[PDB]
Amino acid sequence: SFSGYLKLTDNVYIKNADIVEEAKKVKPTVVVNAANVYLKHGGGVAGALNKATNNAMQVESDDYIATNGPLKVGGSCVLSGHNLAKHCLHVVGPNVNKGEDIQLLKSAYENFNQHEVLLAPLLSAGIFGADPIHSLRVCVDTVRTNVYLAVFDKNLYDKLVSSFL
Ligand SMILES: COc1ccc2sc(N)nc2c1
Repeated sequence: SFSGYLKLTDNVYIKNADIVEEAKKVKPTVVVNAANVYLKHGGGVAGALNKATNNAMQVESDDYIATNGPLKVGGSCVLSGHNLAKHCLHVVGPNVNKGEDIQLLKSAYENFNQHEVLLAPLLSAGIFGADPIHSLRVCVDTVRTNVYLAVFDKNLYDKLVSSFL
């Protein structure tokens, strides 16, 4: 199963890891993508997960958007996990660099509660512009299922662990 994680709470675990390398190693039931409403996996976690699937995630996502239209900010959809996981849960956290309501981060994390165990990044962190310390706090206060958080940046990982209440 998941190895090398630091236990933060009863159900939240954290590791300094590349979520792509982590997914290829574990091949979890669910890997969470830090998606946008259009499922355009250009950069950040989305660009990295999509590149690991040789663009199969983007091809599948474009067909999903053509049929269903865009997701809502705070919403999600379950698609294939390709070579990384059984499924990919594409979750849209608010992008504060696009003026989206940070209050939607709790709604975004509520999507994780539909899955018993997930490999995930911190929602709205990185290129989404939110404070990762706040994202971790919303994660532990919202997610009740088993969430294994992969934090790419060692210095951010240390700051998250050392400041965790
Ligand atoms: C390989 O690129 C990336 C980019 C962002 C993230 S967040 C995370 N935990 N792992 C990654 C890996």
